[PDB]
Amino acid sequence: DMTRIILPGKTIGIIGGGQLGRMMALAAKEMGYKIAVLDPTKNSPCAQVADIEIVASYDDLKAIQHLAEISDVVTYEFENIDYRCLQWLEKHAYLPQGSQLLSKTQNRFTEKNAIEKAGLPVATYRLVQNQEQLTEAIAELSYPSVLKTTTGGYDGKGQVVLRSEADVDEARKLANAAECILEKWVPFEKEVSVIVIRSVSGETKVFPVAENIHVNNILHESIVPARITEELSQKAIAYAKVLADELELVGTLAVEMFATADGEIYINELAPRPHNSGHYTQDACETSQFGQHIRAICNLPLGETNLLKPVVMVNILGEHIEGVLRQVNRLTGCYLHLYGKEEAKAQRKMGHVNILNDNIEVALEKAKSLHIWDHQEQLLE
Amino acid sequence: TRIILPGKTIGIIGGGQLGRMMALAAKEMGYKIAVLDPTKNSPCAQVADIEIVASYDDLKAIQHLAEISDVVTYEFENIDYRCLQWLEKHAYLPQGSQLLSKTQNRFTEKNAIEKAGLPVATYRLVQNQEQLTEAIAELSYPSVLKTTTGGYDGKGQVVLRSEADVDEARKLANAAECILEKWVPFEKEVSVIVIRSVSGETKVFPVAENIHVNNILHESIVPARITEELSQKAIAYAKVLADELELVGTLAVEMFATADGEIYINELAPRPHNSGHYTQDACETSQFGQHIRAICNLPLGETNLLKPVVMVNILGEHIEGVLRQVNRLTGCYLHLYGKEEAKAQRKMGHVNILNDNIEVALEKAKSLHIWDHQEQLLEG
Ligand SMILES: Nc1ncnc2c1ncn2[C@@H]1O[C@H](COP(=O)(O)OP(=O)(O)OP(=O)(O)O)[C@@H](O)[C@H]1O
Ligand SMILES: Nc1ncnc2c1ncn2[C@@H]1O[C@H](COP(=O)(O)OP(=O)(O)O)[C@@H](O)[C@H]1O
Ligand SMILES: [Mg+2]
Ligand SMILES: [Mg+2]
Ligand SMILES: [Mg+2]
Repeated sequence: DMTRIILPGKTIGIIGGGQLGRMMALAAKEMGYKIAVLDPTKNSPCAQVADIEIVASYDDLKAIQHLAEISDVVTYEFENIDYRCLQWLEKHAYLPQGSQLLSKTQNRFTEKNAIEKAGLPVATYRLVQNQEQLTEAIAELSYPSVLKTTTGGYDGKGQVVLRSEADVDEARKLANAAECILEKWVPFEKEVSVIVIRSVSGETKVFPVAENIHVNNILHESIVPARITEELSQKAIAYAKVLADELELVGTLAVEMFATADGEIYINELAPRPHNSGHYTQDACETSQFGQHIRAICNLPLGETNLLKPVVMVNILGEHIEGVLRQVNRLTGCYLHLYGKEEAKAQRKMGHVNILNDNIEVALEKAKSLHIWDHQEQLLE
Repeated sequence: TRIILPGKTIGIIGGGQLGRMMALAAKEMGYKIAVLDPTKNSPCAQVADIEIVASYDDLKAIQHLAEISDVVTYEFENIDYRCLQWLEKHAYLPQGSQLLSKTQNRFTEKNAIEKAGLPVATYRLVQNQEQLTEAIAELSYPSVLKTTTGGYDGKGQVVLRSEADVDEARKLANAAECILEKWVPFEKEVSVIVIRSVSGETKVFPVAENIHVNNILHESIVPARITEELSQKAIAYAKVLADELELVGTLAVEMFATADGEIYINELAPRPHNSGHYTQDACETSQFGQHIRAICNLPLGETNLLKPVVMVNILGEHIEGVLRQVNRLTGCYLHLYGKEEAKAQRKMGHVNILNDNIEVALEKAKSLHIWDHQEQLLEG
């Protein structure tokens, strides 16, 4: 039903109480929605901003029941929720996002198929389930190549880059531990992402293309506008609309891409949720990805996605938090977001800072001059 | 000097929509929130970590808020002297009590404005009938008699157009201490929100043009449709006030702008203000984000207007229309405060209409037909 509207005043239920849910919840609260959250850990980032907290396991098909009960619409922010858990909600509650898109994007192999069905380029890949299949995959794809677990991967965990035969021993260890795909290395010039939003009624908006810098396989910086040709942007944007189409998107889709020196774009992966590379939108766009996500599922008119000022988002990990607090008096032109996580771990995402400036290169220099991310800048040398 | 770091608790006296919007901005930066409000489940309580339900004059509850808070601020302005002194001395209330004291009495306020070197309409204290008589004689017609305290949304005011109005005026002067002000023939009402941090850093937001109907704000238009010179004058005036009054926190400066290019300061609000809600969607930092930074002594954000805007207030009488017209809200950024009970003239929310062209934004508000009542009252 493409006409159903969840009006301000109603309750939005969110599965997963991480920072993405917290930010959804804050954007929803501005519009006067109530918020219920289910998370296995008490006092999660999202519970700190929610009206109702359900502390329970993600597979607990009774707590989930209770979430459905108290909510007028349900969404997820946790991308590794059991797809069969969602299936109950779309059957017996209101989950306009569906379970289909999630199941496709959760598995790298099935994800590759969806992208190829849509007609867009991917790195050439093979499924790997044992050593014989790894051996054949390497023989067919050669070097350089990258082995990735088909499920559960994040921050490059469950990945091995095969530069030469010397890396095969490490690849074999991983291939034994989990189902994987081997895919060709893409010698891209830049990584970019595009966040596309589509409402229950089919209205579609796309955010500006962000140029992403990863360090140790964790997002470090998002740069908007991406320093790429107008031609690449229109292509990146067209690619995202196509994906929203073929996947019948309702809600948010983050599309990560590789841009090669000849202006070709390879789709790296999809996330059916607000994405770290869209955090810049909170301070630099007319609508944030979180505001958009809420409007999409509630079937409100979408907001505009104009870039109102250039921006560099910098991630704040556990290893940075001390530096941030010490350097707080130097954060002029910097828009701090901290997620309320009670325990820092070195590489855990604790917050982000959006650095706004008319000139993108001055924003970049600001990040450097703060010295908070010396570890990242040293690794990028 | 002192800095209140993310992770600490900000305590707010007053749980209405201004407290709620302060709490939402604070949460983005990782602050905890405690609130005191006389009614359970207030707009701010819905976003707060800790809720204390009590009267604003209950010193024990005020003390309990303070003792669990690393910094205390307020949306409710009428805190009495004994509570204010306690807070200033035993809690951390960087805004202090001096500015608040000056802004709570219209005569004290106009005095402080003039002492700061700024223009206001000619005015006289009115404490009895004989002073009203002399004041009417001095200022002539037209003039406006207002109560010095308690006054908000217009009530406790008599416009004196002729001798025929003296009667209702004597009646008001009978009930309350008043001021008589000379009528300012103004073209526009405008306001400027100015921010000054604990350490003295200042930022000033763009001039807004304010349209009141029944003395409740209806619309704020930004940029105000005034000359570059009036605009520049208004901004300079607000800066002088912030400096002279040693502002810490937020100060809304409401002004009258004449066709002749004059500015008179009308009144001050030492808090985020309804005429600054446009900043949530149209500026680089909202008045709420700025307020938090100011009192916590963080570097202030920029106040650049990033897109022209018309803010329209949503009263109890409007909420039905807003919900019915939801699918027509393209380019309109809705804010609703979570108030449990509606009332006809109660502020339930606001909508920020963004557009490269101010007149298109204004036309959008009209075309929605939600505010027909306001538009007709403006017509006549
Ligand atoms: N085929 C490839 N060629 C070149 N670089 C690659 C390739 N695959 C991955 N990378 C690099 O490794 C980074 C992480 O890869 P990927 O996004 O597949 O891992 P992830 O664990 O899924 O990350 P996330 O935290 O976004 O979920 C990429 O952003 C890219 O820089
Ligand atoms: N001196 C004056 N000259 C002309 N108009 C005035 C004057 N004082 C008040 N008004 C009109 O009355 C309205 C309300 O006065 P104000 O002092 O703002 O009361 P309140 O504190 O209730 O808002 C103003 O918006 C303006 O239209
Ligand atoms: Mg995926
Ligand atoms: Mg990735
Ligand atoms: Mg007024």
